Amino acid sequence: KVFGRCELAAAMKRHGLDNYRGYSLGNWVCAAKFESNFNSQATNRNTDGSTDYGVLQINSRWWCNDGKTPGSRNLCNIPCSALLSSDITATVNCAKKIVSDGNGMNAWVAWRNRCKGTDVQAWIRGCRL
Repeated sequence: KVFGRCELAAAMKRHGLDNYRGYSLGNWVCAAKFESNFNSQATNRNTDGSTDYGVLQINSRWWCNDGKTPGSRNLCNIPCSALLSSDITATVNCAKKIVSDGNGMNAWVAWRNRCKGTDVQAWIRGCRL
């Protein structure tokens, strides 16, 4: 499903991403735009045989099990297919796990390049929230 900007922001808000760990809602929406263009079915195969899934392009090498990635790690304890749903529950629970573990949102390179240090309030402009 291709979410609309405000629709995804409202869904992420309902799931408690608003200022989770000090990362405002706009940071999350900005990240999703540049990672998947708000497309929940987005998948990106990598040379290492890993695939990035969903709105936040969560990698199968360490975060979810897709049955075809070397290493067999699944830190979020979910099948990668759960990240392709129009229901963002699993994506949010997993992203909260990622952001708590390493260099915050720096885990998303798209976020680092186009979001970090910029006025992200603009991402939730005109949204009822």
